[PDB]
Amino acid sequence: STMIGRILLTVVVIFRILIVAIVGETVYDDEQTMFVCNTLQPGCNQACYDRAFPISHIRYWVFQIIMVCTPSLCFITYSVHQSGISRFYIIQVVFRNALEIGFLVGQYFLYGFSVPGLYECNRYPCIKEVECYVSRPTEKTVFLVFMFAVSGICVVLNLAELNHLG
Amino acid sequence: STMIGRILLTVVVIFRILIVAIVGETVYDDEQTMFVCNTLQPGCNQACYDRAFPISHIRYWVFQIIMVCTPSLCFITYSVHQSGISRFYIIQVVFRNALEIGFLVGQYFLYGFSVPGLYECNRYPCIKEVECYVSRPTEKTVFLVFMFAVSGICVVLNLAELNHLG
Amino acid sequence: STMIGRILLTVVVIFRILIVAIVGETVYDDEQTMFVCNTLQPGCNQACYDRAFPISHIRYWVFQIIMVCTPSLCFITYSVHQSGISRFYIIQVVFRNALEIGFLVGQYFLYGFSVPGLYECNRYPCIKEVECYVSRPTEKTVFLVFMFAVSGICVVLNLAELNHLG
Amino acid sequence: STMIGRILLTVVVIFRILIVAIVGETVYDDEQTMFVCNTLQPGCNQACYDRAFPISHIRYWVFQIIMVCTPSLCFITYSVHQSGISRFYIIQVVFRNALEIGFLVGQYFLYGFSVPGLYECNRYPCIKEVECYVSRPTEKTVFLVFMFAVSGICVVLNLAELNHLG
Amino acid sequence: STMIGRILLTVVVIFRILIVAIVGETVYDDEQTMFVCNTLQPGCNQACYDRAFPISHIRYWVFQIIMVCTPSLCFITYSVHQSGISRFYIIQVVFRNALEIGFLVGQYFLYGFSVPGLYECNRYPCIKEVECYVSRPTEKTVFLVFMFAVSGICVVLNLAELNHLG
Amino acid sequence: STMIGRILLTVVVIFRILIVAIVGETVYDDEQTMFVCNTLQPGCNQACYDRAFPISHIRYWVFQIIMVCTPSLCFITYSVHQSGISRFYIIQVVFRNALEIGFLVGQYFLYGFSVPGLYECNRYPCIKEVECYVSRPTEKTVFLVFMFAVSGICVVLNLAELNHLG
Amino acid sequence: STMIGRILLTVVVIFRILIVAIVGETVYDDEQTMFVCNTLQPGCNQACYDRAFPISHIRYWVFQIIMVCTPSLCFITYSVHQSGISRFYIIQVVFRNALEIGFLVGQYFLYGFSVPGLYECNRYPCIKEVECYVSRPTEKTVFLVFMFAVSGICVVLNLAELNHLG
Amino acid sequence: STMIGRILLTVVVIFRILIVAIVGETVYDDEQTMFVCNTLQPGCNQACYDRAFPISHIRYWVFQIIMVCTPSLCFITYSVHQSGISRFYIIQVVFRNALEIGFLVGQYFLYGFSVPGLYECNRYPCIKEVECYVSRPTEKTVFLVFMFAVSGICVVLNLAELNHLG
Amino acid sequence: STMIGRILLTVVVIFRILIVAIVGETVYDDEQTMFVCNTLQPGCNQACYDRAFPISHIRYWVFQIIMVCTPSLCFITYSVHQSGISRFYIIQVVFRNALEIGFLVGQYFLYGFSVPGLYECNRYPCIKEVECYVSRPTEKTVFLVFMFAVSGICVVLNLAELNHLG
Amino acid sequence: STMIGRILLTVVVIFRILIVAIVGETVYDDEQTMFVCNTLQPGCNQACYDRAFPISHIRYWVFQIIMVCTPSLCFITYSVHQSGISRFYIIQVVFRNALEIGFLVGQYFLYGFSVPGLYECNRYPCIKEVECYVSRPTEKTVFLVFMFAVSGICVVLNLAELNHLG
Amino acid sequence: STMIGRILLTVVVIFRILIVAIVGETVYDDEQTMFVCNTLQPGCNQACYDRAFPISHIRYWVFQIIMVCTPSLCFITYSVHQSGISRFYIIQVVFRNALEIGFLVGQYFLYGFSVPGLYECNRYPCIKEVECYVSRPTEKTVFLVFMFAVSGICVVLNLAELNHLG
Amino acid sequence: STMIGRILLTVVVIFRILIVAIVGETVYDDEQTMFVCNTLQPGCNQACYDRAFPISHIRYWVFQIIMVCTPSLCFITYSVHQSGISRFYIIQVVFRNALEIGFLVGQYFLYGFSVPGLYECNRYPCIKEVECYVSRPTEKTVFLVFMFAVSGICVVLNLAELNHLG
Repeated sequence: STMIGRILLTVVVIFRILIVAIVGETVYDDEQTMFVCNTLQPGCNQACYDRAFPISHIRYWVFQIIMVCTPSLCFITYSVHQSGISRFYIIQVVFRNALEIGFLVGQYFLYGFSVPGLYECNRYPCIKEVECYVSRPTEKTVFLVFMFAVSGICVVLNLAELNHLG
Repeated sequence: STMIGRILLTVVVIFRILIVAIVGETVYDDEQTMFVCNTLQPGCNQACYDRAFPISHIRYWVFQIIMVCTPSLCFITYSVHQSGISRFYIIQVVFRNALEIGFLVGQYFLYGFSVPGLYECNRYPCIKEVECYVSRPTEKTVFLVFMFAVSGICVVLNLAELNHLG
Repeated sequence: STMIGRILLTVVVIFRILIVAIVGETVYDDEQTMFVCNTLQPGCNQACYDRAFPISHIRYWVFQIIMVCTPSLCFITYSVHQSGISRFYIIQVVFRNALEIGFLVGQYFLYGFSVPGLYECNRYPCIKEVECYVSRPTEKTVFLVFMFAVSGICVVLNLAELNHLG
Repeated sequence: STMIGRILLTVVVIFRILIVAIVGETVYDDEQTMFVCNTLQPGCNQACYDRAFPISHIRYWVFQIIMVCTPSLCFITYSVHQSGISRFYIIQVVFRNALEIGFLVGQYFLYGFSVPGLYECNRYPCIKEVECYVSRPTEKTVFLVFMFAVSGICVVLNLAELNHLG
Repeated sequence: STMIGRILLTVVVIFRILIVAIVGETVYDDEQTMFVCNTLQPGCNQACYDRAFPISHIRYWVFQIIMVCTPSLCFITYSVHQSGISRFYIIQVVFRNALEIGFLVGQYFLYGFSVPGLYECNRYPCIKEVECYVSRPTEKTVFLVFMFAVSGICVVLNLAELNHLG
Repeated sequence: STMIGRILLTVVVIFRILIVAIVGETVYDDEQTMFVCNTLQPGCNQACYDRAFPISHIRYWVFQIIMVCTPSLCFITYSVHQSGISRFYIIQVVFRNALEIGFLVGQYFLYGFSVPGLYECNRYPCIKEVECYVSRPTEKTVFLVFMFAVSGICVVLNLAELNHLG
Repeated sequence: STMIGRILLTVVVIFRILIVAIVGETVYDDEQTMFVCNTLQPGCNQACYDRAFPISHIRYWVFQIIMVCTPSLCFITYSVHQSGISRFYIIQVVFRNALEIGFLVGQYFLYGFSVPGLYECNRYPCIKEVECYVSRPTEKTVFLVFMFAVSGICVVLNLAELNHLG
Repeated sequence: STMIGRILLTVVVIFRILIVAIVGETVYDDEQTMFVCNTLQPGCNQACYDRAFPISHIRYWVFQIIMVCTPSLCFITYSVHQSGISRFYIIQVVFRNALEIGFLVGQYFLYGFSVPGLYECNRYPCIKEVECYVSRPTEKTVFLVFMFAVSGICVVLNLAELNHLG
Repeated sequence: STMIGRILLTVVVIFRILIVAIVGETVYDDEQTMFVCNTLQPGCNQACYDRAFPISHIRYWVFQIIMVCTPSLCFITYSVHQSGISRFYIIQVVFRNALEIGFLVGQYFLYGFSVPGLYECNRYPCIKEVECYVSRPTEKTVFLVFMFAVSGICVVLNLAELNHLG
Repeated sequence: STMIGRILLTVVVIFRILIVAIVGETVYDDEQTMFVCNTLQPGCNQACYDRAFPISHIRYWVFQIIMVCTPSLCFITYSVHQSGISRFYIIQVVFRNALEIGFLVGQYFLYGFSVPGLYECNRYPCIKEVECYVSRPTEKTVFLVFMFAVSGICVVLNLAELNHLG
Repeated sequence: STMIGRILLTVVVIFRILIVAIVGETVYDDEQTMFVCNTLQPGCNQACYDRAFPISHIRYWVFQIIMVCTPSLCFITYSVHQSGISRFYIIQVVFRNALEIGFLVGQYFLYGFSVPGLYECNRYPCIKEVECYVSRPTEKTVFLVFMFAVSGICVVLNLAELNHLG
Repeated sequence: STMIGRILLTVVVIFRILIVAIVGETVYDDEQTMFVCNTLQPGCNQACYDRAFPISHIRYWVFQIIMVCTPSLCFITYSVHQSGISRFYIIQVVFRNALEIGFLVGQYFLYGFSVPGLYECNRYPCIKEVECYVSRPTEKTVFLVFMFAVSGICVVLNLAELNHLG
């Protein structure tokens, strides 16, 4: 039971990297160029896009992926110099668990579970409240849900091993 | 008869990967930029494109290709650690069969066998029903039919071997 | 006489791959963006481009190149497993000959020997018949003629060897 | 305590390179194309963009990264020829410390800690003072703060080792 | 004297390949998008660009480079199978000489020694004669002259060796 | 003193190549698309851009970099065949010195030390004199000054070694 | 009672003529120029204006005014020639009564009692049903109601005198 | 019976003059400004308007009205000089009859009984056949029918008197 | 005191007629053509102009002027037929007083004492509330105040005479 | 025979005045606003309209009409002062004859007998020769022919009387 | 001396009326349509025109002309009823003097002696201060100066007569 | 000889009034709307039209006509009061002569003898010198020459009579 867990953790990590690297840069390419508002005022589209989408999903996901692979690099650099290893193993396991839970919680608090098609804006230089329209909302919602599911799997597996050793 | 089946399965898989990777990203590049509707209302083109094309074909095909190669990676990671293999072989064969049938069925239910040149839309902010026009419909239909045929071949071959061992 | 034929066949194949891979993606890049019709009707440019150019030349050529290299991959996979070879050699030679003749015949029936500068269109939503204008017609005609010549050479050489063994 | 410092310095350097190389070229891609001013005068957008953003962040960061890796290349070229090493080690450590402090100080004096959404311009050919509007200000502020933090960590670590040897 | 000639021929060939591959694709990128004519007639820009620039320089140069390297590939494939070589050497030298002289002569007859800034057009659908304007003419003339000079050097060197053996 | 000079020459050369290759292609990408003149005359923007910027900086720098590495390739090809070397060393040193001084002098005579924001034009089809406006002038001036400084360093170092041997 | 009726009839007639002649030509001046529909189809505004407003109010009112003054002109021309008058008086009274009742009934059946601000159209070349927008609807409704009231007064008065003589 | 005929002829003539003079100049005011065709070709609207409407209705009606009042002016000028009258009366009656029949016949042959909403055009510079759209067709048809009816009445009355005297 | 009152009443009436007739038609000529709102929605300008200005000032003033002159016309028609006059004088005086007070009260309730430069609109098809801008507001306010003053003078004078006779 | 000639001359003169005064100002109203040329050059429409139509027909006709009525005014002013008349009669007859022949000859030499629909122009600032398009050509030709006919009648009649007295 | 003064006063009054009535309505016709500001903000042209030109010159002049003719109408109405005249003459002279001095003083305080070509504006919705441009400034200044001169003459003459009687 | 001079003076005056009143208002109607300059700068068309045409011809001619009829009005008002006349006759003759010579001299100094088709402008806000284009130049030159000729005739005639009396 603890034997297969490692194998699947390695497989889940690689699957996630491949999905982000190959297709996600091209779902988000037209995000601001196809964002449009009903107005004749210069500068309102810029302000409303910035308030609706402060950090794009794809940037957050690349950052998370890189930061959850840092403990391994540290351990690798140490072992290369070596040429108390078990204590290092323990500590890096602890750190990886913490980092992945933090990133999942932050995703829920920043973005939620859906991307709507309409947005209501009241930022200067817009006069009163205006209505704006988003590009490709259904595809972006599907990507969000898939990523939450994969990261949950990873959290479960790492807790499994943490509680297995104790 | 069971000897050549493996050889051709390997060849079919590689052929499919090459076709998707080299040309498909560039048939679909202008999908929304050349989609147009007869209207003066801001935001109708966005809503109508999202309702006509919820998930693009090329995204679905990349995802399917990656997911049908996961059992092999698991088996490979196990065997590398090894340095009951036959039971693992049996189980992974079962899983691959199931995954490919699911993906083919889903394709039929999501997209059908053709891409029409006209689309009729009734989503807010469009006033009543409007008519919209698609880019490159004949080429997209040809790609759809070819992909269904290749995946059918793969399903047949894997069932062949499953029933051969029994 | 049969000695040099193999050497030149290998050279012809590589030459064709290089020409298609390095320059052809950029002759065809502006095909629809620089296609224009004399009209004020929304959707006519889309319909007329699709009827004039159903499958682009570059897509057809990539597909042909990949499909004529499949018998070699099958033979290679077999020989790797081996670690009646001559019968396999015979059969794959037969198949390659057939495939290349089919592709050349199809090219002649789909495209002909020239690309004209004007096109006459009568598809809905266009009112009666309209006149449209093509991008880079002379360069596209030159590419067509060159490709027919190379494929003819390959057909001749493979028949040479087929009749040599008998 | 001095053992782990080297390991983490190597890890920090690699992390910074990866973040700059993979995502930063695409946050800044639309910087001038989505910069807009309220005016009908030809040439004002150009003058105001140049005065607001003299050197782009991404250019400065690439330059800094390359220049802080020069002492290592010199030491490497010397040691390759060798096939007083400790004196060379001392001097290159001194130089790296100096270079990183200079670059951090310059960042603070050139850019500060935020990117505002509005800009006020009074350069010819603009008539009196005009108001202009920036693209993606919140994301650019986040990137600035992250980079200052990483470079601070590196400064601390290198001073640690400098004072350790003495 | 015959010793250094081979060394410099190899160097000239590599220099030419590098210049064409690294920069030439980006001098010619805006050739049709920045070509403009004084007219209100739909389709005249297309017809006039095609008549002024039938085959672009960069396409001709890539083709020439690939075709002058074919005799070497044939000789290489033969020698690999070998594992009358001197006769093959003689014949391939003859062929290379002929091919390079043909390509230089064709360049002179197709393009000349300059690219003008204005062009005068009388092709349907243009009414009578119209005036059109070219992008980046001085840079294109400089590239033309440089390429003629390099190819001349290569012709001289290969004739040198041909007459040396006799 | 002559020992370190070689090490630093190698380091300077590599630094220059990296700066040109990684960032310079993207400072100059919008050079003509963001060049604008105050006029209603077709063709004036084209003529004025060509007269203001005959050869772009980035093209000149790529060419210089490639040409200053040619003596090394010749020497390398000779030594490979070898498997009076010192005479070849002497001559190639002489040639490299000459080439780098020529390129620096030409830079000063072609471009100077600054790029202005305004340009005054009197070329046909422009009526009398018109005023035009440049993109990103401050960044381009900074790049110019940096490149002059690096090439000066290289000139000094090579003269050092030339006078050292004598 | 019959004495004042004639005086007021003369006054009502003159009041109506003055109102139509002085102001009504300028309420209706922008009727088609400010009529607008949500569409990109050429010719839909024309078809929809013609179907919504077949005969303009002001034309109908001018025609009615002229036709109800014809019996008087006939009687006047007769009496001028005279230089059974009572029989002519009787007959012309009968005719005037009939004409004014017909015109009032026709007004009710053609136009009703209000002019709405929105109009729904389904005439060729419009695709399906479209929405259009009217100019100055409230003012036009007020004018309609006033005119119905005045004509009713006139009908009552003329019947009064008809029944008075008997 | 012949007594009233003169009275009504005078009344019919005056009624016709009033209708043409007061309202008809403003039904036809936007005839060419609101005529539109589906095309991008300069000059097609002009050619198609001229072919659809060679002489406007209002011009023809003004001309007819003036020419049918010429015999009276001649008779008046004669009688003023007088200060065989019956012979002049006879001849002028004959001439008036002839003129009014000619004008009615010409109206039928030039215009017919309706004005359609669509027009089909094939005149240079239009490419093949194009579709054009007319302004206010229903109102123009109503005016046509009314004018034919009035002129018929006048013809009948004048023949009445001609046959009465004999 | 009662002698001059009649003289001034006649003078006030004539002054008012002249001011309305000569200049007011040209202050109001561009009322809707220069009314503008900040929106991209078709039909909002029409709806907002109709809600802000239901009946134009100039129409109301022409109507009032005509209706306050009706009692005089009735009295005149009676006296012409005459060829109890004092009772008719009494009654018409009463009616004129009433009519002028009603019109002044209505002006105050319909329009007030000022015309603002901004207007806030929330009528369909406008999305939420929009801001619109008026033409020539200061001149229109001046005209309003002047007209209220003149009508007040007339009211005072007519009451004077009414109370004088008693 | 000489009796009726005077009567008809008076009638012809009045007919001509009425036709010019009532309708001709409105055939020519859009002469320059609907004149269009195929070009993008500023100022070409102005130059080409001025060269095609130097003096408009309607101006020439008004001038002619006024100048042919001058002898009568002189005679009238003389006779009014009188309160050798026959000599004045003779001289004024001579002058009127001469003036009308001159004006008819000038019409033929200035305008001819038709107005074409196309015009070919080669005036600065137009580049080479351009094609332009005229408004309402058929109606203008009809007006020309009618006016020539009327003036011919007048010439004949005045010569009649001149030769009658002798 | 007092005899001619009356004659010239009558002549001056008539001259002024003719100049205002015949030409001034057409100098001012394009006042707002040719007023333009350098801005992209909706509503700024309206606000700036209203602040620069609160009451147009031509309106003020018509009003003044009508108000200075009121004393004469009162005197005329009195004298007509008459069918102490000298006292009425005295009083009306006093009133006319006062009215004309008031109007001249007001002109100086409202408009001054010139109309400039540029105007500087800072009214909402304009962002900060903007520059605007006026139509026909020189002609408007000439009209202003002429009108001041004429009114001064009238003031002088009326004071002359006032002091003459005493 | 002095008898006819008066008759012709009266005729010349009336002819001039008729020509100015009937046609000149419509040659000049599009003077600024069809004036165009080659520029993208806001406000340059306004400044250049004002500098090229400070006072329009038609305004100057109306003013001159009114001012040369003032002496007659004075004489008429005097003679009406009369109900030394010869002295008044003498003085008014003197004044008329002077006024007409002044107006002719001023015309020559203000306008000359031609109106050119091109105009060269250097007024702010135009950048350096720009080229502008005039409407209807040939017709305006013809009108100028005709008016100079008529006024010369009048000058000659009035001097004739002045010298006749002496």
